[PDB]
Amino acid sequence: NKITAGGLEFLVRFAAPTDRLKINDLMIDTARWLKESGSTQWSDILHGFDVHNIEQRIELGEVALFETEAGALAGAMIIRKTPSDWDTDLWEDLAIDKAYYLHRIMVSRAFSGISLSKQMIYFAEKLGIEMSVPFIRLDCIESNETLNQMYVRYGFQFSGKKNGFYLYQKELSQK
Repeated sequence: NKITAGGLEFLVRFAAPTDRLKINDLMIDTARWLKESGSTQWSDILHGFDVHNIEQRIELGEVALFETEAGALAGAMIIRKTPSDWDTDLWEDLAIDKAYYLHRIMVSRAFSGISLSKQMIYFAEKLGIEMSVPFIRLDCIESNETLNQMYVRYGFQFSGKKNGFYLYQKELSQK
């Protein structure tokens, strides 16, 4: 599992193969919405949404789904449990550390503005702790002020810059 956001309860589970078509609809709808919102960042044009490899994301346990009790999909999160080729290039000699890389947060507009993303990332933190992984990592386009502010507010440490991105990591305590 349970997470709470905005005083509301959600259930978290890893995606299964039968979730594919719904995730695929969610990524299509999120891409359309980003375009229409006029908030077009070159980083979204670079990264896209992982429609082409969704089956392997599901197989590897890299998709987390956040649902209401009635079964509405409130959010989905894409991670990488090992660095992608981009993560490895971006992070340079830090790429050899074990870390999870958060690639995409998707939140339903019905559930936007309750900081559901904070709890989605917290779930990744908990997973990394369970698995003895020392860091959660992500990158952010240098020009998105509000998103950069958000990551800092959520406790990520600024760790450098490359290719027009700022790099952030959160150390995960085994204490």
